[PDB]
Amino acid sequence: QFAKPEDAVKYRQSAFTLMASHFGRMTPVVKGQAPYDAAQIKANVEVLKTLSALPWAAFGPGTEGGDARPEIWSDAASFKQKQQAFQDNIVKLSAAADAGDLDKLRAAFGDVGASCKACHDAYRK
Amino acid sequence: QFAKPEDAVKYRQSAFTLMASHFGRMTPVVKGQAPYDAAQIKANVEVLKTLSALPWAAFGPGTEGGDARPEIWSDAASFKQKQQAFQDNIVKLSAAADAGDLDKLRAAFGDVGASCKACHDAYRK
Ligand code: HEC
Ligand code: HEC
Ligand SMILES: O=C1O[C@H]([C@@H](O)CO)C(O)=C1O
Ligand SMILES: O=C1O[C@H]([C@@H](O)CO)C(O)=C1O
Repeated sequence: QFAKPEDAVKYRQSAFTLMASHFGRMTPVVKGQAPYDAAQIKANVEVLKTLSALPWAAFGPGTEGGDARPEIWSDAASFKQKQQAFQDNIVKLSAAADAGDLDKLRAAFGDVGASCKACHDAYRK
Repeated sequence: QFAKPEDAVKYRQSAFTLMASHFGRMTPVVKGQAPYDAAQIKANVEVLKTLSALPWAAFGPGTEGGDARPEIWSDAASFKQKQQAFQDNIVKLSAAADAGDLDKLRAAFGDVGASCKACHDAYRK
C-alpha cells in the first residue's frame, strides 16, 4: 500500500507512535498512580491489540529507511521471531485485560514492555 | 494521555496517517484496478473502523497546534457534528464490507471520503 519506500516508513513510524501511546498510557495504572477501571483497560488493550498487528507489513522488501536497521531484512527469521514473541505477549495482555485481573495485567504489561525493548535494542538504529 | 499539547498533536497526526493508508489503499479496489477480495476488505475496514475512532480524544482542551484550525475548539458543536457524521459514515462502510457487496462498498467509500474532505476544508489549516 506504499507507493514509495518512504510511505512504508511513515506508516510504521505512525503505528509505533500509536502503540507507544496505548501502551505507555497504562503505566500510571499499572503503577497504581492512576485508578484501575477494568472496562477502560479492556477497551484500551483492544485498541493496542489492533495497532500492534500493523507495523509488520510495512517492513516489506525494499522498505529500508527511517530508524530501521538493515539487519531486519538480512536476518528475517530473527526479526520474525522478535515480532512474533511481541504479538504473542500482546495476546497474553488481552487475556489479562479481558479477565479484569490487575496482577495478571501488571505481569503481562511487563512482558510486553520487555519485548518492545528487546526489538528496540536489536533492530532500531 | 498527552503530557504536553505536542503529544496530542503527534498522536492525532499519526492516527490520520494510518486512517489515510487504510482508506486510500482501497481506492484501486473501489476503482476496479486491483481485485476485490471481500474478506480482505472486511478485515481492512475493521482496522479502519478502530483507527477512525482515535483522533477525537486528541483534540482535548489546550491541544491547539499542528494543522488544526482554532475553530475546532471555538465551534466545538460544529466540529462534533463533522466528526460524528464521519464516524457514522464509517459504520455504513463497515456494514457494506461486512456484507461483501461491492456496490454498497463503492457508495459507502465515496460518502466516507466526502466526510474526510468536508472536515479537511473547514478545520485543517
Ligand atoms: C511495544 C508496545 C513497542 C513500543 C511501545 C514501541 N515499539 Fe518499536 N520500532 C521498531 C523498529 C524497527 C522501529 C523503527 C521504525 C522506523 O523508523 O522505520 C521502531 C520504532 C518505534 C518508535 C518510534 C516511531 C517514530 O515515531 O519514528 C516507537 C515510539 C516505538 N517503536 C515503540 C521495532 C519494534 C519491534 C520489532 C519486532 C517491536 C516488537 C517493537 N518495535 C515494539 C514497540
Ligand atoms: C477520512 C478517512 C480522513 C482522512 C483519510 C484524513 N482525515 Fe483528517 N485531519 C483533521 C484535522 C483537524 C487534521 C489536522 C491534525 C493536526 O495536524 O493536528 C487532520 C489531518 C489529516 C492528515 C495529516 C496527518 C499528518 O500527518 O499530519 C491526513 C493524512 C488526514 N487528516 C486524512 C480532521 C479530520 C476530520 C474532522 C471531523 C475528519 C472527519 C477527518 N480529518 C478525516 C480524515
Ligand atoms: O516500554 C518500552 O521499552 C522500550 C524502550 O524503553 C527500550 O529502550 C520501548 O520501546 C518501550 O515503549
Ligand atoms: O479522500 C479524501 O478526501 C480528503 C482530501 O482529499 C480533500 O482535500 C482527504 O483527507 C481524504 O483522504
